[PDB]
Amino acid sequence: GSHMETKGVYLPKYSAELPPTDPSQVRVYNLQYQSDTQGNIGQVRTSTHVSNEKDFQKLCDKNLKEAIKLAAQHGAHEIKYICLYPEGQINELSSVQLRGYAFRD
Ligand SMILES: [Cl-]
Repeated sequence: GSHMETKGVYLPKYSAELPPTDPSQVRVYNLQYQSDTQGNIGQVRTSTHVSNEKDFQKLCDKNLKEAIKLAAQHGAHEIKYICLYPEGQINELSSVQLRGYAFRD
């Protein structure tokens, strides 16, 4: 599929800034349950337009790599994430999204 821009935002629970962490050492887990969010310091949300991509695992991975980088920039030691898709018809103007919760040890 063609390259498309992956946008990301970090949504902190609190105003204090934490020292950045090394993104390669962020621990990454699947977000499986509501209770998994307990204790998080904030959320990371990323998204990429679908365009002509047919491999949606690649779009989820693209979202995840940006989410890891962004969460690490804001001090995360761990993220728990899920990739999300439109409930309606997917087309080239659709977006694949990721919701991640960031944690500090
Ligand atoms: Cl990991």
